[PDB]
Amino acid sequence: RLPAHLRLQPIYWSRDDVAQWLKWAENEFSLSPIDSNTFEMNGKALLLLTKEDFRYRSPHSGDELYELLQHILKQRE
Repeated sequence: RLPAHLRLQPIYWSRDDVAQWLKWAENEFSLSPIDSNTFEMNGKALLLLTKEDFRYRSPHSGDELYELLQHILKQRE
């Protein structure tokens, strides 16, 4: 249900796309707010992080954000 620029496969997201994803997720999932620059990297890099890495970058929402990314990956072939 993403901002239109994010409807691509995540491996194609820019660093700014990742930031917009965080902003969208915080509102969509009622998350504790994080710096939208928390993951200073593009989508290809984001896909190399493990769930533990996500929790380290965001203790309050990293587990959710990781599973959200997984859920998004179920969308496109």
